[PDB]
Amino acid sequence: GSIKVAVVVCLLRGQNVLLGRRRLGDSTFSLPSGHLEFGESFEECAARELKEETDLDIGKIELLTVTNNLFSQYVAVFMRAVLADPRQEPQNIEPEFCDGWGWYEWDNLPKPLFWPLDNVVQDGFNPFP
Ligand SMILES: CC(C)=CCC/C(C)=C/COP(=O)(O)OP(=O)(O)O
Repeated sequence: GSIKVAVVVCLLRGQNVLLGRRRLGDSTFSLPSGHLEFGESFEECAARELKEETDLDIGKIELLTVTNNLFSQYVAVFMRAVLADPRQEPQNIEPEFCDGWGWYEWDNLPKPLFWPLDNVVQDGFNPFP
């Protein structure tokens, strides 16, 4: 088995967080995520992932936590971020991997969540300052 590093992004706007419907974890709601590429910082990865998935330009990317996820095994580094221009909205650029993006309140997250995300929600994870 291989151990892989993913970066998972909590993109916040006000009291809302961006979630998408995955198309591993089919038809569950998840945060933007993807594989750290060699040479990247966590922050570069976060930005790249959001740009590839939604065309959104993010900033003020800050480390929150890290979790271990056995399935392969994923070490998932959770970052928070804001939009560089909060007037922008997500566009579903990769329909092969996602059915759509939306803004949700942490006190009313959609279900079902991708299980690695549910795991941290169960543990009291909250990305909002
Ligand atoms: C909070 C989360 C999601 C923790 C788990 C991290 C994880 C398995 C990401 C998968 O990356 P991906 O979106 O590129 O899918 P895949 O591994 O199938 O390529």
